[PDB]
Amino acid sequence: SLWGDHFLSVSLDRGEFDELEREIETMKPLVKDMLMSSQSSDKEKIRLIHLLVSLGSSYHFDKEIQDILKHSFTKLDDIIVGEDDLETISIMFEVFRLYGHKMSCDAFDRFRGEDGRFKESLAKDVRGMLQLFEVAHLGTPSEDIMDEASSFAQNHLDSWIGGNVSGATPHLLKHIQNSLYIPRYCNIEVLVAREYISYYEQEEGHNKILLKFAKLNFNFCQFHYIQELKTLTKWWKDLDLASKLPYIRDRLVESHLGGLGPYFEPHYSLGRIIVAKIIMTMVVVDDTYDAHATVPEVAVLTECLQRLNIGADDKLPDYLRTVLESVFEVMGEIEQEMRPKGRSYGVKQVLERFKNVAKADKQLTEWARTGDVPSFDEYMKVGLVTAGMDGYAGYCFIGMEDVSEKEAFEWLSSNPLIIQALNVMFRLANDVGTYETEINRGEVANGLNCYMKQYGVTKEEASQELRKIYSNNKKVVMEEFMNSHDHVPRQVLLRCLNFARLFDVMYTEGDGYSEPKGKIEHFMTSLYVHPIPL
Ligand SMILES: [Mg+2]
Ligand SMILES: [Mg+2]
Repeated sequence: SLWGDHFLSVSLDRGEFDELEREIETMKPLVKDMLMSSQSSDKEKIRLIHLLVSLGSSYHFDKEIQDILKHSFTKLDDIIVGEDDLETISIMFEVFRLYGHKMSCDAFDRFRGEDGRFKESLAKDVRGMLQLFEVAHLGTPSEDIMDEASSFAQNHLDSWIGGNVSGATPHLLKHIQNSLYIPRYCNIEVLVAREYISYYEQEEGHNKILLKFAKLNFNFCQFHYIQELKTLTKWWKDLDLASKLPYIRDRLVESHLGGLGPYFEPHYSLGRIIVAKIIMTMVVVDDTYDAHATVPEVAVLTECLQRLNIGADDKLPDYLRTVLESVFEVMGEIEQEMRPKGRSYGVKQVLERFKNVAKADKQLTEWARTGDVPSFDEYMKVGLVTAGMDGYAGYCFIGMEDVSEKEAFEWLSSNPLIIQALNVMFRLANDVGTYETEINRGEVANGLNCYMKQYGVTKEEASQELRKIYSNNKKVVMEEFMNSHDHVPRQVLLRCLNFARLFDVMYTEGDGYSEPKGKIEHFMTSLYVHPIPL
C-alpha cells in the first residue's frame, strides 16, 4: 500500500541489467589481479581486502580472499612486529575477525601506556581512531578492553568534530559523523557499501578501478532489490489478503529488508524473495494472536498450527479460517517451487519449527487478554520462543544452494548458543522498539513492561538495562561466529552475524530503541530507488 504501487510500476530495463553484469564481469579480472599480485605485501593485501569489504565488493573474490587470510593469519605475529600504525592494526583486526580469525586484543597493548590505558597521543591519528572505534564493536564477551576503546575513540573523535581543524576536511568529517552515529558493525553490508562509495570518491588518491567497480556493483545489486520488490508486491496483491481480512499491516519493505540484512548479494536474490514471502505471511499469523481473540479462538488456531491442517470442521470463524488457509497455501506453494531445486525439506521445516512459536504465542495472548503482567524472567522464557531465530535462520537457508539441508537443519536443532543469543537480541530489541504500539494494542506483557513491573524502574531505566543485556548477547554472537569457523560453514555463520547487524539497523535509536519504519525512511531511496550516477 503505496510503496507497493510504486514498485509495481517502476520500469526495469533488462538491457541495463545485462550491461551492468557485463561491465562487472569485464572488470573482475583486474581486481582479482590486485589481490593475487606477487608484488604487494600481506599488509597491503589486507588493506585491499578491507577496501573491497567496505565497498560491498569482496564477495566476487571470496575464495581468493579466504585463502589469503588463512595463510596471512598464521604469520600474524610476524606481520605486526614493529607495526605501530593505529589504523593498520585496527584494519587488520576488522578483516581477520570478519573472516573468522580471532585476532587478539593484545595487539592494542602497544597503543596503551602504563596507564590510562589508551594513549592520549593517539589523537593526531583521526583516521586511526575512526577504525579503532569501528572495531570496538567486534568484541568477545570477555574482552573488556573493547568497551574502553569504544569510549576512548568516541570521546576524542567527538572533540575533533567540535570544530577547529574538523572543517578543513569535510568529506572525512562527514564520514566520521556517519560512523559515530551508525557504526559499521551496527549497520548492514549494503548500506555500509553505499556510504563508503561516497566517502571513497572524495579521497585523494582513491583507486579509480575499485571505485567504478563498487558503483557498478551497487547499481547491479539495487536492480535485483527493485525486481524483488516488484515480484513481492505482485505476489502479495494476487494473494489479496486485503480483501478477505480486516487488519492487514503494510510490511512489504520491512519484509524485504528481512532478507536483505541476511544477504545482499545478487546470487541470494531467490533467497531474499523466499524469506520476504515467509515473513510477510508470518506477520499475519502473528497479528492473529491478539488479546481480542477469545480463549476458544486462540485454542483452535493454535491446535491447527500443531496439526498443520485445515480445521476439520469441528471448528471456528471466518477470518481465522482464512488466515490458516492462506498460510498453508503459501507454504505449500513455496515448497512446490523449491522441490525441483531439492529444497522442499527446508520449506517444510518452516511450519514444523513454528509449532512451538504458536504454543508460546497462545500464552502471550492469555497474559494480554487478562491483563496479566508477568515478571520479566517468566515473560522471557516465553518471549525467547516467539523470537524464533532458529526459524528465521531456516528461512534464509532455503534459498542457499551452497548450504546442505542436512548440515544446516542439524546444526539448528542442536540449539546453537548463537541462535540462543540472537533470540535475546531480537526479543529485547523488538519489545522495547515497538513499545508504544504494544501498549496501544492490549499487549501488556512484553520485555520492557515486565522489567518495569519487576524492578519498579521507569521506562527509560528499564530500557537502558535491556540494552546492556542486548550488548552482552551481541558479544556472544561475535564469539560464536568466530569460534564456529571450520566447524560450521561460513555462509551459515554470516547469516547469524547479519541478523545481529540488521537488528541494530532496524530497532536501535541512539541508546535506543525505536520503530523500524522511521529508520527505514532514512535509507529508503538510496537503497531502493536511486542508482549511483555513473
Ligand atoms: Mg500479536
Ligand atoms: Mg513484541
